[PDB]
Parts: sequence; structure tokens; C-alpha cells
Amino acid sequence: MWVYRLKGTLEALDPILPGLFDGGARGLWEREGEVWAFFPAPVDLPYEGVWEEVGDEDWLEAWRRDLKPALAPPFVVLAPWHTWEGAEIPLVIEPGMAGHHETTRLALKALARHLRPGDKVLDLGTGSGVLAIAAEKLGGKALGVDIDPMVLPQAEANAKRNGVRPRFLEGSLEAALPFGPFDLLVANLYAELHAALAPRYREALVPGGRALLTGILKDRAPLVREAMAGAGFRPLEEAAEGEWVLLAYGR
Ligand SMILES: Nc1ncnc2c1ncn2[C@@H]1O[C@H](CSCC[C@H](N)C(=O)O)[C@@H](O)[C@H]1O
Repeated sequence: MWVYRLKGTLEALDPILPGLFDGGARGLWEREGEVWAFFPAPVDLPYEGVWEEVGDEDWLEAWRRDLKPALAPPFVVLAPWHTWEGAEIPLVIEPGMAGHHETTRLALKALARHLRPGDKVLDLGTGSGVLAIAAEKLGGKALGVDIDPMVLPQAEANAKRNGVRPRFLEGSLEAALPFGPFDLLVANLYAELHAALAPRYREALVPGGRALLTGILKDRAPLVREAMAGAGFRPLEEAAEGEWVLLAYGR
């Protein structure tokens, strides 16, 4: 698809608009002093505007513009360019490819409840590092691990913008134990993997430590309940949003 970028406002260009539709324009977007006309392909136009084919970049970039703050009491997730006039705790997460998922939200909310200032936290499957950052904002000391190294520079970049500095490390539970035990572990994964890690979870946490598990589809919540009960944990709390569930356990 091609874009015909013109300078001016819609109100301003309103005259020559009719001619763009004739020329077969199927879309028009006023974007910061410029009017963008969309065509399947370039045509001949006396408007002396510039042509350019639309790419993924442009989409994401456009997606980036429609992005709105996300509430997750006591936090608000924001784009480095967002402005918030509230009393909620700000989290700035560059929309990069590595915080609007229902599970992240349940995680944040649960973290605020189970995290105490001075707690050592393990963000298992840190991704953007958002939860990691959140824990520091609550006064905790955190470690973020992920088997995917691709995400680690972004996470650290994110921490930076949030004026906080968690420890980030490529790996999984095992990569983490040397920095434990921890007071709390927060894991946004999936029901079956939790079920398999249940036993290693209790070894990562000091007695009384907390385990916050999310990324759980409602229809698979039973697997975690059983895995955790058997791993010796005790249920503490349950939260859901859509088809997603978060389960809180105490060791
Ligand atoms: N076994 C494993 N150990 C560590 N990270 C894992 C893992 N399996 C998947 N992941 C990582 O899990 C992350 C899940 S999504 C990241 C979500 C973020 N912590 C939040 O709360 O929203 C991904 O970044 C993925 O790379």
C-alpha cells in the first residue's frame, strides 16, 4: 500500500481533497501538520505531494501513536512519551517488541500486595523487565531472568527510564538460585511449566517466601493447584481477568 504525504491540515487541504478520492484514495489521516492519502499504488496528482510505500515500521509506528496508559493499581504503565496526571505509580515501558497483557496486570497488582520493602525478588521470565522494575519501585530488590537474551538489553533500557536498577540475567530458575533464596518470585509463564517447576519453586524461596504465578488459562488452573499443593505450598489468593488467572502461594 502507498502513502501520499502532503503538508498542511485537512481543513486546509479540504479543497484538493475531492481530487484525491477521485484519484482513488481509500484512506486519509491527518498526522501532525500532514495529511496522508492512501492508495493501492502511485498515481498522477497535481498536488505535488510526495509518494512512499507503507511498511511494517509505519504500522508499528502508527500503532505506537494510538497507545494509551494502562492502569494496574497501584501502577500506571506508560510509553516514554505518555503524560499522566494521577497519583498512581508510573511505569515506563518502551513499547518495544519484548505491558497491556491481562497477565502482566494481574502480576503487578499481586506484586503490590505480596511484596514488602526490602524483599528480594526473582522475576522469572522477565521479558521487558516491567515486573522487575515494579518491584524496585515498591522498595524491593530484584533479579530478572529470561531464557531469551534478546530481551535483556530492552529490560535494562527500561529500568533506566524508570530510574531504578534491578539485576538482569539470561537464564531460568537454576541461573537464579545463586542469588537466592528470595522472599518472592513472580512468574508470568503458563500452567504446565508452573506445574513442572512447582517443586523447584519452594527451593528458591526462603520459608514463608511467596510464589506469584500467572499466565494461567482458567481451564488449566487445576494443574497448578495440584502441582503447588503437592509441592507443599498453600493457596493464598486468586485473581482473574478474561481467560487469565493469577495464583498466589506461600511456602
Ligand atoms: N523456562 C523459562 N525461563 C525463563 N524465562 C522463560 C522461560 N520460558 C519462557 N520465558 C520467558 O517468559 C517471558 C514470558 S512473558 C514476559 C512477561 C512479563 N514478566 C510480565 O509479567 O508480563 C518471555 O520473555 C520468555 O522469553
